[PDB]
Amino acid sequence: RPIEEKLEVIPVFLITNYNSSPYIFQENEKQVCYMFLCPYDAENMLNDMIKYNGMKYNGNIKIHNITMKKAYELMKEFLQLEKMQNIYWKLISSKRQLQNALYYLSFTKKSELMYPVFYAENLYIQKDGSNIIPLFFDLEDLKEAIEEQKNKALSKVDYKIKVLNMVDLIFTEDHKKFGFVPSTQSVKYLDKLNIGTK
Repeated sequence: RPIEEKLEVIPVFLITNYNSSPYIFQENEKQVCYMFLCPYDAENMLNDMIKYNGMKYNGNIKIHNITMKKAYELMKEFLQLEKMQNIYWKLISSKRQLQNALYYLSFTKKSELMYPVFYAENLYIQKDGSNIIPLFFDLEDLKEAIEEQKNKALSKVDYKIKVLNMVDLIFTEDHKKFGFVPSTQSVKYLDKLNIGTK
């Protein structure tokens, strides 16, 4: 499976009108749209829009879901048209996970903290058909997978939790050894968007 397919299972959230078109904001001096890896960060921005401009936004905004695949196609397609006005698609990591990740970075190592994903040293999962290392967007999902492993271990094992930059993983000379595990909350949230439609 290509990486474009590995990113497909990762939900991304935008705030849109009812036609599902994103709201553009002027970030001196480009046209910027916001894409959230965490749906509650998106809900927060929607809430701020209602709060500070209810006249313009009430009854006219919703959360819309795409995937990291589509999001990658967007960020990438941007750099191209840039050579040959254009919207800058800004990806926003989970606010809560960025905080969680700081713990695992040293003072000067946390400077470049970008798009955190978490993994454990001695933890694996079986993909098709070999075994790979699980890469979690949510720390709490990782810790949950560790406890499942320890509760059934035959030996005492250390699970050194480490943080990686999701971006660097896209371009590894060999990422076949990794599997992405989306935030279980992000995925669960997709049920709300589609169960809460007309």
